[PDB]
Amino acid sequence: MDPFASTRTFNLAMTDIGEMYFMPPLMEALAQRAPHIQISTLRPNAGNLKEDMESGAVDLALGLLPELQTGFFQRRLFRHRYVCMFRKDHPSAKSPMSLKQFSELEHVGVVALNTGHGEVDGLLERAGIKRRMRLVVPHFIAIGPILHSTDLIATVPQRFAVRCEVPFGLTTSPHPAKLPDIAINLFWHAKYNRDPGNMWLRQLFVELFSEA
Amino acid sequence: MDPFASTRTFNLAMTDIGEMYFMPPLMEALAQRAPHIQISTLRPNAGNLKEDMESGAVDLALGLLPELQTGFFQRRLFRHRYVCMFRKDHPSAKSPMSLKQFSELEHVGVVALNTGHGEVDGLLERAGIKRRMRLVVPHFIAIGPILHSTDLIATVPQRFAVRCEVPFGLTTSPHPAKLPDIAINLFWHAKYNRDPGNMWLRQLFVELFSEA
Repeated sequence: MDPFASTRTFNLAMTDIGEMYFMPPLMEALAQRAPHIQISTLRPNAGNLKEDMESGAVDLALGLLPELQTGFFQRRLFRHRYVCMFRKDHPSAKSPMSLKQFSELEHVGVVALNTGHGEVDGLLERAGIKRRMRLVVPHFIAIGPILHSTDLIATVPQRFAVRCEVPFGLTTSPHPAKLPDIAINLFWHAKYNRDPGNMWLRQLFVELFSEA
Repeated sequence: MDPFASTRTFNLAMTDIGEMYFMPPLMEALAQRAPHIQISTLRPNAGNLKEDMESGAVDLALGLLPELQTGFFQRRLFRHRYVCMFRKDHPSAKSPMSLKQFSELEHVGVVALNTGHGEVDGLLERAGIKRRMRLVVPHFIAIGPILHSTDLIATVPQRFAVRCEVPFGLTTSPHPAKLPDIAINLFWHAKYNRDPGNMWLRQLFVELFSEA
């Protein structure tokens, strides 16, 4: 039972935000504790996630994922809030940003289609908040770069924000609208509940990322 | 149109790499030249781009895009060389990297399905090059943060690399294997060659982005 030995390949399912948050420190720990195992990832959208996890082709899934209900074990890692993001020298955006200012400024939206993060557009729209979306993008990769050279502002998850704040010189403010908490859970299928390798790996996840 | 007064939505097609490189400077320009139009973007490997572009649902596409052939126009904007990338304080990694060292080190791979960045997997593999892949990922979002935290190296488009260097503490090296250059093209359908709106934006792409 000494990890350094293993030469296994784990398949991990996560969103783009996930990958960017989870992966850098997972790779650190793997380098000193199990430097011979191989990780590959993939978007939950891409497949029958359910079917893939059942037939063992996907060892673990990170994220929000409501569909994963019966036959899946679940473990809570952290809750995070939607947060308002803009560059650090933004000439007008205040912290805490007010609900009025949040209407007047120009935004970049992220569609985040079929994720938890796509709830956002609709909840705002329904609170009566029409944002001037000068830019709409399908995913998050660009927000750092865009916000950095522009006066736009984005609605973003707090753990994404904290990744982007030093690299791109941005700041955060609590979100002036009422948005739900997004809860990042870890999922495995019942069959791999007592698989030594699986347990080990998820134990690692909970150690690095569990806020308890 | 009156670019300033215009109110039009442009639908644009690009890879996550494209978004990252094109979007910031583009927004910075629309701010001054056309502050009331809305850009929306999407990926090429979704919907039916050929049919959508012909339809009018998609106004322009950027990237390699071989399938777009008749009825579609193009214009080369630039060719980027692939390059080698790793964190500034890396122990082994040296610039210029030896082909031998490139194999001794561990990599993170981007699969990047149906982009010109898919040929890499095989190009290198068919050139008789073996590389130890500790991590494999569907796209680029996490590439910068991963290299920052670890000792992995990556095979990446030079332009991605310059956008990454300073935020994530990274340096590059001419790639020590024979890889080709990769052409990024501005595309559009024949129905919209003479469209005043489409023309104007295309011309703005040519202005901001063309190596010539």
